[PDB]
Amino acid sequence: MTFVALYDYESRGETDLSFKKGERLQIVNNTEGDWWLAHSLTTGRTGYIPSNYVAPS
Amino acid sequence: MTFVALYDYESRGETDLSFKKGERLQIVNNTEGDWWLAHSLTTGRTGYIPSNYVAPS
Repeated sequence: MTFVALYDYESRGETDLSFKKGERLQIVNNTEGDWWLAHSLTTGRTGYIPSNYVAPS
Repeated sequence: MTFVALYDYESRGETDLSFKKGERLQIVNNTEGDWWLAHSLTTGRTGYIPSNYVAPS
């Protein structure tokens, strides 16, 4: 649904959205789902992941 | 907590994590929070946003 920006955010990459405080933002339905910052116990690498790609142990 | 990868994912950017099916992933506590794909009604731009930066209308 509709949300409002509480703070300014400047994009740090290619896919993230820059926005100013007060902007009206609308959540897009995405197949990937919410993105989580995750650490791999298998490889030791760390980064953002799509939540729909994983499941609890 | 601990999660397992259901599918392979190849990183498309600089900050996302590549992982193979079966890897054990651990969610990192992040100040930014979950990242959502959002569309701005103010600017018309669209991209990923940190959920902790916004609030419901």
